[PDB]
This record gives sequence, C-alpha cells and structure tokens, in this order.
Amino acid sequence: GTPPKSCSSGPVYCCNKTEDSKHLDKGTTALLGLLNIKIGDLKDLVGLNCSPLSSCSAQTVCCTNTYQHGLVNVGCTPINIGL
Ligand code: NA
Repeated sequence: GTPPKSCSSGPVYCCNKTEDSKHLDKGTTALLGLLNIKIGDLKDLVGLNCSPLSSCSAQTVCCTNTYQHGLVNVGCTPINIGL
C-alpha cells in the first residue's frame, strides 16, 4: 500500500556534521560563500558531507537542498527514523 514516510521533502540524509545556521564556523561560512549560498536566507541547520539514506552513525536530518554531491546541505532539521 502506502510506503513509509519521514521528511516532508527529499530523502533522509546522513551528515557527518551539522551546525546551527546562525553560528557557523569560519571554515563552513567560507565554503558556503564559495558555493554562492546566501547565509542570511538560511534557517535551521547546515550539514556537511551528507549522503542520502535508502543505518547512520552520525546525524540523520531532513534538508531542503544538497549541493556538490552532499559536500554541503542546507535547511536541515533533525529527524528520527527509528522506533
Ligand atoms: Na555514534
């Protein structure tokens, strides 16, 4: 029948690291600048080195956008796909 659903949009991502969009470190801010992502328009979390799931030992999040094969994700919120 219906398949299981979690994120309203996109797949569940497994991200090595997540950061508050309003407290990014200087390295992450620079990388986003390099990608021409406008930081002031971001909400929630930024994920770095993210891959979509179809098991994750790091952070499982739902994101609005993924860039450069998951180097950076934006609009990410924590999600719990377990019990
Ligand atoms: Na762990």
